[PDB]
Amino acid sequence: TVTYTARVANARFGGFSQLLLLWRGSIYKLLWRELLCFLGFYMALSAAYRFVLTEGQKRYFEKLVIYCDQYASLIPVSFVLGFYVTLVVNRWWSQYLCMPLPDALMCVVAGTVHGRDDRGRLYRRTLMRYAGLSAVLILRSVSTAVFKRFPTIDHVVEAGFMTREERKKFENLNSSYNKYWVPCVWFSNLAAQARREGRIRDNSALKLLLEELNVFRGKCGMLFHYDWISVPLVYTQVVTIALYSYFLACLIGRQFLDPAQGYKDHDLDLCVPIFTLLQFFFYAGWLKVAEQLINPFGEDDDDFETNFLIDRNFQVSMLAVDEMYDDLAVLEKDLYWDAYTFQGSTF
Amino acid sequence: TVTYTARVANARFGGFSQLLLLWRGSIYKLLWRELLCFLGFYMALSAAYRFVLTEGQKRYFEKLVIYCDQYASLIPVSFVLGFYVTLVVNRWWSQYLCMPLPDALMCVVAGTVHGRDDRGRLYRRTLMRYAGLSAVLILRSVSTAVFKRFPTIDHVVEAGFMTREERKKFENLNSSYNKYWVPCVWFSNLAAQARREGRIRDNSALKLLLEELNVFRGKCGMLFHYDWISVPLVYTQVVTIALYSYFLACLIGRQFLDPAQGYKDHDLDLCVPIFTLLQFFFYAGWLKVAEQLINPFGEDDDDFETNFLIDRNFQVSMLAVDEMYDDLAVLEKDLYWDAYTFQGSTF
Amino acid sequence: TVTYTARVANARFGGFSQLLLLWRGSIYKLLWRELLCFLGFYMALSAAYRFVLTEGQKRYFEKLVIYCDQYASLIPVSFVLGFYVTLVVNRWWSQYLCMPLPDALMCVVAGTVHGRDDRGRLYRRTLMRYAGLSAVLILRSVSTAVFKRFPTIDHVVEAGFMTREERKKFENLNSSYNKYWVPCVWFSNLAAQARREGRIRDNSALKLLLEELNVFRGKCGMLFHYDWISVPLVYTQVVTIALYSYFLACLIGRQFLDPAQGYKDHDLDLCVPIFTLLQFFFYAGWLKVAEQLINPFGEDDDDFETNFLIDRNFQVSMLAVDEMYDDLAVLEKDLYWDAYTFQGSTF
Amino acid sequence: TVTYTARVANARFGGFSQLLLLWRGSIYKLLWRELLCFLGFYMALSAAYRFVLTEGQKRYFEKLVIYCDQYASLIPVSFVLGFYVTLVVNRWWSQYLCMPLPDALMCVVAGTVHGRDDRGRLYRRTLMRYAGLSAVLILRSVSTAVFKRFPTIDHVVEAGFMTREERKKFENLNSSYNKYWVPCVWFSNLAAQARREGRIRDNSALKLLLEELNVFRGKCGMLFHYDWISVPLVYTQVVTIALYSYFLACLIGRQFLDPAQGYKDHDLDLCVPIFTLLQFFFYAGWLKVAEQLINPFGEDDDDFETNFLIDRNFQVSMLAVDEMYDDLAVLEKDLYWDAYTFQGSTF
Amino acid sequence: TVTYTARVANARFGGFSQLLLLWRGSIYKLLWRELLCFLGFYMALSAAYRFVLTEGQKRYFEKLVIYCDQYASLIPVSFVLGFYVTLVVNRWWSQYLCMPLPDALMCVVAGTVHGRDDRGRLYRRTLMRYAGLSAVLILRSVSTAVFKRFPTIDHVVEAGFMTREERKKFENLNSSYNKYWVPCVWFSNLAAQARREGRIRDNSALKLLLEELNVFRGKCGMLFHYDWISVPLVYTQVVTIALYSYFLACLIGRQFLDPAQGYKDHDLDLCVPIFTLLQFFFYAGWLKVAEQLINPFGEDDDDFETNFLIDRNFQVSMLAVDEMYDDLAVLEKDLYWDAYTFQGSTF
Ligand SMILES: [Ca+2]
Ligand SMILES: [Ca+2]
Ligand SMILES: [Ca+2]
Ligand SMILES: [Ca+2]
Ligand SMILES: [Ca+2]
Repeated sequence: TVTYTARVANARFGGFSQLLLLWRGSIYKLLWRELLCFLGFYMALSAAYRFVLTEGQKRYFEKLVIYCDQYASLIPVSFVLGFYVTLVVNRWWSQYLCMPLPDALMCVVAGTVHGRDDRGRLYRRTLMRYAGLSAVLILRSVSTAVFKRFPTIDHVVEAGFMTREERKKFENLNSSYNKYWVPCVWFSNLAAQARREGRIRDNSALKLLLEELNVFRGKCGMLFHYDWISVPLVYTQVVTIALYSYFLACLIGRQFLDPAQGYKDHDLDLCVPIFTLLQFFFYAGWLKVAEQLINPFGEDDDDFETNFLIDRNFQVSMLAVDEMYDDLAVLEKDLYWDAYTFQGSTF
Repeated sequence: TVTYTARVANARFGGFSQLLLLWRGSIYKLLWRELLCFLGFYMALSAAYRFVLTEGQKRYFEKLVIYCDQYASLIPVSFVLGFYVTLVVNRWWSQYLCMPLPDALMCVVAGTVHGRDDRGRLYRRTLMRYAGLSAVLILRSVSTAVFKRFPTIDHVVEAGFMTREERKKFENLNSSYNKYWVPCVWFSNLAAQARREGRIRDNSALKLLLEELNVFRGKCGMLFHYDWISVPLVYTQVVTIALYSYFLACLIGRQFLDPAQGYKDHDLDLCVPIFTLLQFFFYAGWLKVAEQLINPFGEDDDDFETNFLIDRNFQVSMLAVDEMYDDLAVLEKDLYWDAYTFQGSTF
Repeated sequence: TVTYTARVANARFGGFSQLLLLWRGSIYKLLWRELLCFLGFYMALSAAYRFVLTEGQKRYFEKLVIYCDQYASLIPVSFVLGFYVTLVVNRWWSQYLCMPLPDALMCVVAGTVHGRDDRGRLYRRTLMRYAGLSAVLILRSVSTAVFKRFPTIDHVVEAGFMTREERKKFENLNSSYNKYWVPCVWFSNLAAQARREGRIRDNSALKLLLEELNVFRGKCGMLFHYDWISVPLVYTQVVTIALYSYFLACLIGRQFLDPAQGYKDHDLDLCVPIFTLLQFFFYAGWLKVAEQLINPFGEDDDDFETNFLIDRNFQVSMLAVDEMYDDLAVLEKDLYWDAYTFQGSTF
Repeated sequence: TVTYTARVANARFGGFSQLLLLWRGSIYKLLWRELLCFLGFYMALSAAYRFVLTEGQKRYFEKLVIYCDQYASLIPVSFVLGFYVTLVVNRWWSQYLCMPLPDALMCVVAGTVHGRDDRGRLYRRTLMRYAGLSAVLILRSVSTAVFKRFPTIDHVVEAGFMTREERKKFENLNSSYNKYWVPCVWFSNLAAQARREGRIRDNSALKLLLEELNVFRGKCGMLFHYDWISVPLVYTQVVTIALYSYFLACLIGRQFLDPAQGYKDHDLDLCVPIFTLLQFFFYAGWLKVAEQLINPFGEDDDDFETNFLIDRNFQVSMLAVDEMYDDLAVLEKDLYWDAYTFQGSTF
Repeated sequence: TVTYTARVANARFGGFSQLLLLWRGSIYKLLWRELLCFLGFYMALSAAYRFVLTEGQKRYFEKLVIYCDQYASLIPVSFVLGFYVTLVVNRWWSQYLCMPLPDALMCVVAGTVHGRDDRGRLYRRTLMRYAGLSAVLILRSVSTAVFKRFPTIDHVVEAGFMTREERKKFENLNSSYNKYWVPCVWFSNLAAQARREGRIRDNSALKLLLEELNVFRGKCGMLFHYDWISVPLVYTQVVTIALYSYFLACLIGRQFLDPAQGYKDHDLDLCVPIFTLLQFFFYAGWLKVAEQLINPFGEDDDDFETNFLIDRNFQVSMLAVDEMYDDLAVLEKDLYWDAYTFQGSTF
């Protein structure tokens, strides 16, 4: 994730110009290889046309260039690319909203799971750790960065997310399917045990805990669903072929022809297809942004900071339910007890 | 479902190029017959024009080719196809989200339906099986793959989803309408019996069970609604006719005319309508993706793995509420009891 | 509603071709009169131009035809029609989702309203009948088919949805506004009476009943709101005028001119405006689909089966809360008590 | 609001033609002045060109007309207008859904706030009146029609929505911000008093009342938010300037030039720019529909019937919670106690 | 925020014309510098072409102008800008809906946290202040205006949102991540203390408080998420480059060429590219509106009134839960105890 929200807080004269000088998370970083390859093939064709081909071969090549320039428009590149990129961007923001956060659960656990003794601390810390462990299991399932951090369950145990007893129980469970849900069932069992023990003082508090756990588990499941149900491979194939075929057609049809031949709209030889290069930049860049966003759990610059989120979620959850439990400042009268650096349209 | 999420985790130089070599779930698999038929009709017309027709018939055919090339644009193929495909894709993802999953219910049942004895196991297993049975009944109603797996209720009974006593009760119910809802009413009755028996310890836990059951039943009902209320047949007819009429017009108007006649934009005979074939590829491919996605419960490669989901849901539900009930590891102090391989914009 | 979900489960070679032979719910059924009228006016103009007008009148008519062909593009038909049809289709699916279904309520009532005696049966049947009666009142308010079935409240009483005592109470209520909500208030009162009587065993069950009743009543209200707040009449007028004006312009500008006059793009007289007819087919068909979908509660083929839904909802509700109450098969150990015909991306 | 849902229930031969004869809520009513002004300026320019200007001034004017006709396309009128109108229409339907309705609250109050005595009637009537008063305060804040009906709080007191004691409390509250929320806080306090008094029999019923009150208050707040956060003024300015500049360009570039000069596409003088007038009709009409819908709380024909809704909501709420409380017909066996004028795809 | 809802309540003859005279929140204010710079570069190029370049250099410049005019269309400016602006506007309204409001919480607190004594006042005021403090912490994290108002936590303490004891607890918490959530955990702890003390009278009221707190905290978290996950920098770079490259191309290709050279569509020298300036106005204005809306928490005229909202929320919350607690007017019979200045389609 490359944040630039601060840089664009106010609409200024050089508003988006200053963002063109960024390299991390940039279009240039994602596209310089493809742009160089396109320019290389174009210059190879241009050198062949200018120096290698005979006069008759040049006339045939010019006829082919005009044909491919005219009929390259029949490729619905804008049509297919717009649809695909809209679908990918919607999925991208939806997938970010699907990452499970323990904030709701840590508020509820701090409010509902009671006891200053070691057992109360154990209950609160274990509930938040089960939530974190479910998040880690699904994230290492769906995120290449989290997988590289946790390539085995041994790594997850060594990171403190899973104990060795919990590891024995987890691997002893006979299932061929993804086990990210297992800590959520542990959470439900532990919440029921805590309520039966009296650590949870009422049935409504237990109901709230289970509702927030189900929201968290739904988010983990939704991450699994987005990972499994890819954007239909046929859409990806079609848009990739559309871009490739259109730009091979442009490699042919955007060549500068000899202005001595008096071909219409062919009288200025600039030797470098500046607009064709800009059109490639924009269209191939759009597809590269979809390429980068299609799996936002990879290791691209604008991919989600999944490992940062794991560390932040674990630290904040443990702070919220252990350090901060029943740790209020004494109720003190505020500044305005005895009270800087629009009403409506029809009034 | 053909997953390729891993292959596109990072935006790489050969980003989407390597996905063009896939055959399962590909555009080539869905479109090679239609592409061959279009090319066959085009080559039949081309052979007739080149070898069969007389000179006067050739001049008339060339006038007709230019007319059909000019006025084939009056068919709003892009207009109708874009609308249709957007509607189908929205319905497709909505329909995937509508498939009932027992994860919420199995978390709640593991947390709320109590007893290590045989009767507690029976209650939890039976509640999850009623949920699974409702899912199976609606899925065999809406999915051709699940129907082929369960062509009779006898098959469902033999698969263990329905008992023989439950089969007698189910067929003895006098209703001409789809009975997928019957196990949900069984679930409500059984949850009430469990609460009255004391297996469910509080009224709030029963309320949570009934709320999650209603979410599950709503998902089953929504699957029935999507199966019943098709994309309006008039849209499907209109887009099919648009594609067919446009490409028959192109079969006429994209023919290569004799360059000796000096027709404008007709001076290069390539004998194979490469761009017209690419345009057919993209437009007919878009319609074929809508064709494949319009009923995502068929047996296409990118159709949902409904039978896999049935097996996974049943196995995971039975694991969650029977093997995993009250089966926590002893509460153990974690690694950070005494504590790898952004703050904001305005700071 | 014309369902064809089964016919398109798999993407086949003749995928959407076989749906072009359907007549019920077809574009041909909605559009053959308009297509015939357009063709009749076109042939009247063509016959006048070919046989009636003098040479000077023919030259003036040809100038007018070229003018109207050129400047008919200034009508934003695609612009206005796309916006309108998207709005109508969104409203159409939203309106289908707004039809009240008693499935949630019948699950809750079967789970919560207790007693095998006649009084328990009366309570459950009466609650589901109040829900059904609210649905019938709003549906006869908004649906022409349901109104034809229930043109008076006498018809509703004779159908068993309302008793005669309830009819006296209903007509004795002094209100000039639609009374579809009245049975929902009866439902709330009856649920409170049932809870006070002990038929509902707990306050949380009563709360769940009232929440599901409010969901049902919200759906009835939303149906009233969609019926009242039409698609803005100005949009309907604008799109109707756009289609009509554009196709009158085409009636003028698509005429085949005498090829002897050597007008550019006028040298092939086909005597039948095949593409213009296809363009009319697609554009007028799009507007006709919006026409049919704009009120999905009429008697069009693809309009909702409101009377079928009323009968199904009543029968299934009465089955669920009367026949099926506390009527479980004895808890029996399933087949897998002692256990046919993907893990993640990063693994 | 101009309802025409009934007129379009069935897709008929003269489907949308009969709606073109409506004047109330019509495009003609909103656009006849602008259309007359555009036609007046066009005819002034036409008369100047035909009668006033000299030959050289005519040649210069013809060059300018051709220039402005060619380059008027550079104005993205379709681009900006489509975006703006989609945003306005989405906000319009969202704003209609945001109008608070007391139906949920009146169902809950009839079910939960008990007592046939005068005090129970007072509690139910006062709770529904607080809801109605919050609706009236925000509506007179946001709606010009409701403001004209209630230009002072004295008017609201005289209408029975606020008592004089409540008026003293309301004006004695020291706040510079909109006080529409005040009756909602009164509602919360009164609901707590009713529960403490035993009129509300359980804590879950009080929780349901407060949840429905918060839904109602959220709707009032959302109306305030939509009134405050206008569609960004820069969008409105940009689209207004786009329409105005484009049609001034058309006032220049759509002039009929002397056909004797042999200008291409200028050989038929119709003296009335029929298509240009139709294009103005459609584009300016689209902007006028956005103009009318942008504040749907004004006094346009298709603006919401806010005063009708206030009267209906008050009357129906008072009927529901006072006349209809505990006023059921005796539980009577229905017609089908001893039982007119699709199963699935894969079956 | 520049509200103009009142000015457009009714669709009037001069409907949007009168909004073109506004300067605050206007397109002119955001765009006059860019428009002046574009016009300056254009006039520099025009002066060079008219006075400086030789005849041969003029002929080459004219060839380049025609080339750049023809092929500037290959830049998908409309394509990329439409996508970007739609994404930004959706995020903009979503971000406005994500600003936490204490209205739900103040209704619940006034209804549920009891006691007229000093301790009850302290509990209610402290709960609302914790909510306000969470809002302030996240807003100074995400909003430049709120940061300028609260550049240190010392400023927040001096404003009365945080006490000094709470400041000691807040800074003593060991966390490297944003601490906006801390007051929400304080809220959960304080609500639990209030329920345990008997100030909250029932467990369902505590559950409602925690649910509304979690809604509030979710809104604060969502503000953090929108601030962190910017619109992908690659989209911003691509659209900025598209606008810049297209308008540099227009700086070249929109130059008025010497009409003596008889270049087609170059025969009228207006010396000022009025349409090109209008096209720049619209396209650059669209991008400037996205620039202004992309971070709606800056100090632009149409940016959200975050400091006004902070002051309003604090004042209204303190009014609602302190002044207005248990402060009803005596239950009085309303005006219509003994009862001005549509039924349905199918009736
Ligand atoms: Ca990625
Ligand atoms: Ca399929
Ligand atoms: Ca209809
Ligand atoms: Ca209005
Ligand atoms: Ca800003």
